[PDB]
Amino acid sequence: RTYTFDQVEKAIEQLYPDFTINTIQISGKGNDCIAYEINRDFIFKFPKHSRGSTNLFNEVNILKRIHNKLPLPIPEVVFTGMPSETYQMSFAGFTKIKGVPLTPLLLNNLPKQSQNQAAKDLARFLSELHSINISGFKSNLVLDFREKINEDNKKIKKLLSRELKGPQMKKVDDFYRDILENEIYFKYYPCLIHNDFSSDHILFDTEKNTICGIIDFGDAAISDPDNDFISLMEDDEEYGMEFVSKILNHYKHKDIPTVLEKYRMKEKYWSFEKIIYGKEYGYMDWYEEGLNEIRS
Ligand SMILES: Nc1ncnc2c1ncn2[C@@H]1O[C@H](COP(=O)(O)OP(=O)(O)O)[C@@H](O)[C@H]1O
Ligand SMILES: [Mg+2]
Ligand SMILES: [Mg+2]
Repeated sequence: RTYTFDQVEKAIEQLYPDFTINTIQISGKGNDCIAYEINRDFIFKFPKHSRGSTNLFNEVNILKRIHNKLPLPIPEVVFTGMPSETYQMSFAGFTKIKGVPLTPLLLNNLPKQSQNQAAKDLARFLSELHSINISGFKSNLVLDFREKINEDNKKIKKLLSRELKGPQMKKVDDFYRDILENEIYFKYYPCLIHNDFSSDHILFDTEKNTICGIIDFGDAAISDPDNDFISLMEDDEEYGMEFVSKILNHYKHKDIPTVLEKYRMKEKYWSFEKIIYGKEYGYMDWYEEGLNEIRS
């Protein structure tokens, strides 16, 4: 799905007649939504597809129920859209978190005290998040990893049936079986996780040199807390293993080798993710990357 500035203003006016829009510009794109900065202070998200609308609905709900529970600012829900045939949530408007992404580059050019404070503040944020009680959240917010693996396996076997040689598809089937047979991916204490926890969602106040917010809870779910560390670990694009180690220890994690193992698994698994989502949407260049990584 695609939007003009006019369509965006029209959707909003339709449910918020008195809200007069003075300025509008595009703040960012993501995997699910286009984000619009409206009147300087609000960020509106419009969904590009069915799945993104579904995630936007869950974002709104999760953000409302963890409002004011966390030690870092997070977006607050101010405006809400509505259902549309195939879209659960037509748009949502949030408070804008001030600041700039704490990029790997930015982090490494900070002095060591601030670097270390940052690791501490991230650890504390994740410790609080992972400590929120999950008894009240519905079934759909829980992630069944076994179900995900098994459904991905079937999607891979259909999609690649004519791309891969027999022995290669055998190796793919082996890879999945090994994941399923290894209990380390399923035997965890589930909690609320961010599930997209990376440097571009970590906003930074470069005047105080401290982290001043966390954004994008679109993927937030009940799942494995180790995933919030793994997503920061990739050498380029994200932070080093050295810096996440600092976070893990502030967090008081007792099994960093397991986090490392899980990371290594997700690193291989990403190629299949690219194949599935490369087809499932429209980018045949994400499809071709994954396929090339498998054949490598
Ligand atoms: N509440 C917010 N405060 C400040 N900036 C935001 C906010 N929401 C979104 N943005 C900007 O819009 C971009 C896309 O938002 P995001 O929620 O990450 O999209 P997606 O859910 O599609 O991944 C972000 O990278 C950020 O630059
Ligand atoms: Mg994002
Ligand atoms: Mg998202």
